[PDB]
Amino acid sequence: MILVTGSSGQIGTELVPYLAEKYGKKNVIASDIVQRDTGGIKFITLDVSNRDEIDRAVEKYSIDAIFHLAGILSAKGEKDPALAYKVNMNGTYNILEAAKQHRVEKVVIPSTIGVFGPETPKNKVPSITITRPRTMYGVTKIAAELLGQYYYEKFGLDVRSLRYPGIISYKAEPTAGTTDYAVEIFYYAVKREKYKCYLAPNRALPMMYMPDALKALVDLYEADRDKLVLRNGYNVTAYTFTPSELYSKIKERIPEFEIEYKEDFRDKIAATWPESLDSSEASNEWGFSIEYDLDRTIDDMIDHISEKL
Amino acid sequence: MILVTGSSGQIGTELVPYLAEKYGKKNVIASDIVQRDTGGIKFITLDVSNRDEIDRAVEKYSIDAIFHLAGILSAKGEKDPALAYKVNMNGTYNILEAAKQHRVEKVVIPSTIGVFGPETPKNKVPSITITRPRTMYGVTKIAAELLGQYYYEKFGLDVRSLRYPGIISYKAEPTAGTTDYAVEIFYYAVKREKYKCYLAPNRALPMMYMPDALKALVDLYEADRDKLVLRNGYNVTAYTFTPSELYSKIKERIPEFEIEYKEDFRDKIAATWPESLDSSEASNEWGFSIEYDLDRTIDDMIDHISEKLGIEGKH
Ligand SMILES: NC(=O)c1ccc[n+]([C@@H]2O[C@H](COP(=O)([O-])OP(=O)(O)OC[C@H]3O[C@@H](n4cnc5c(N)ncnc54)[C@H](O)[C@@H]3O)[C@@H](O)[C@H]2O)c1
Ligand SMILES: NC(=O)c1ccc[n+]([C@@H]2O[C@H](COP(=O)([O-])OP(=O)(O)OC[C@H]3O[C@@H](n4cnc5c(N)ncnc54)[C@H](O)[C@@H]3O)[C@@H](O)[C@H]2O)c1
Repeated sequence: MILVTGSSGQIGTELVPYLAEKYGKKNVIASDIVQRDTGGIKFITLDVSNRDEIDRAVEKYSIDAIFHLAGILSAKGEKDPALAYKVNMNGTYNILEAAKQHRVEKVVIPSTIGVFGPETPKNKVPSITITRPRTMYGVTKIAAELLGQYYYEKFGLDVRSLRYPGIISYKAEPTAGTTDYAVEIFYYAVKREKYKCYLAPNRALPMMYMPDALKALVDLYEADRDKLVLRNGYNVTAYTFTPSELYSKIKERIPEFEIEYKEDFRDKIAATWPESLDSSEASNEWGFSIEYDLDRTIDDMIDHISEKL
Repeated sequence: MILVTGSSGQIGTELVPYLAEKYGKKNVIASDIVQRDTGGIKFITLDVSNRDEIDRAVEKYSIDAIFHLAGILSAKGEKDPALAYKVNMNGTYNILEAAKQHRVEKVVIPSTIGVFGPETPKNKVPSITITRPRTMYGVTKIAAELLGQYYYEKFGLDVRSLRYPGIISYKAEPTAGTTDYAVEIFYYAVKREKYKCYLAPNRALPMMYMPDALKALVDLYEADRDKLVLRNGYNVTAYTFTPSELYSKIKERIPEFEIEYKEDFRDKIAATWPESLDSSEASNEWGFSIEYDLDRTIDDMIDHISEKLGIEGKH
């Protein structure tokens, strides 16, 4: 059975039914400290910073695999680093130990471009590169990638991870995250309202659409245990763009749309990250691939965001 | 007022007296969960995994600086990673938060070449490079560097760190660690006994002599803030050699001594580390320098170890 922690997040919201559709409705169990509609799929409240709660859940549902999504993101982490550290650091440690302790075949941890810092090359950055994160979030994530690879090499625990860039999606509502401007913008656009962007006009960052984000995670998860070499830290991306670019492209569809720039601390966060990633390793080892280019995600988002507003 | 954490270790047993001679026994507080003779300097029992204990020591002694040495090393860390994670990771976070919450001006953390991994270049590795450690010890240490750099950037807490290579010394004795063979070999050499080395004969590693290791840590502590651009993660070294090489050089002084190689898990650890480091950033940003080259250290070690084992009466 599959346990998904932090199932109520941007990813978890869609990953759950995605998994249910592919593996069976009662072979998946959603969990978080905040509950949301799981379309019938079994849900349980689980605090990842409490080792006891994790063990008991693994016990009762005979957990076979774990998609560990619980954690605090970059923006919220800078507003409350003590919290980011507690849930991210203590949290992923607890799950690793709980997984190693019991009979857990696999554990997938989504990593982030946040593991990068200002010394990291800005373009075509490969998976093996400099990793000196400047945010509490990025520190806890690089720690996660290393802890996972260590548990694998040391105890054989099959933990894998890929680094997601900014993710565009419509099912889950934005949460003021560093890269969330790429989602908030569509909401203002469909309402033909002026949007106040918090990242610089030319703040280039790698991004991808949720559909490809989901497939990438499951493909990583379905990869043969003995065919993965990098295993942890796979750079994954679909395209790179600036807020200014996304704006103009959306304007081509909704010309009335207006935008203004009022950057804050989140732009300082984004400035420490690379603009584009090289994902050859993910494609070479487990065939990672994108089927939604920018044009396709823009139209798709407008379509979905308008229909639900 | 300086508080040294993990004072009973290789670095600690010699750093305390060093610090005391530089700033006065009265301005130095040694601490550890294991007490050892400190020679006059005040010693207190302090478990860094207990945030409360740290706050109390900092409060009572009005601590202005912390040399945070407490931790579980590479070898011991692999036999008990859970213990390593708890002491090194949460112990370092505890120190940083406690330093920040209180009024500690500086915190100095000794890191290690252990932060590097297979993907790290093997020769003349610069400070900013690939860091994919393959030991629990190394992961907790790179995390410490990052947490330390974060505490500065986020809260303005003045935290600095350098990465030590293998440290050779005659006062503190090896503790079945990874680079301890470089000290152990001298005890066997002086006694004209066959030394069983646990690292492969061609296992090249960066090393340095204790006196230079101590001076480097204190030089970083006193460094001008204006020049500290890297701040955390300064590579530091003196020389690089393989066990067979150190053996031969020692043999030049004591020919009636030999060695055999029976590698264990520690050689597997060493194999994921680089052979030599580039310590330019440290020299440029805060003046790091070496006083003991390989020959001077071999000869000084033979000297001290010989009298330590009573081969040549203390006079
Ligand atoms: N947001 C991104 O752009 C991004 C990109 C790459 C990787 N990631 C990683 O993916 C994971 C989640 O991503 P997301 O986009 O769904 O973020 P999200 O903010 O949408 O969801 C995170 C979830 O963590 C939950 N959570 C917080 N504390 C918890 C606890 N103690 N126990 C259980 N759940 C807890 C939250 O309630 C939330 O549902 C994180 O671990 C993050 O590091 C995020
Ligand atoms: N030994 C080396 O060659 C070397 C090289 C580079 C960096 N370092 C770093 O220097 C520090 C100490 O080095 P060392 O050579 O003196 O190692 P050591 O093994 O000689 O000493 C480590 C000390 O940590 C203490 N300790 C363990 N848990 C503790 C706790 N919970 N609270 C307080 N103390 C605790 C031990 O009792 C011991 O005295 C470590 O942080 C290590 O990562 C060591």
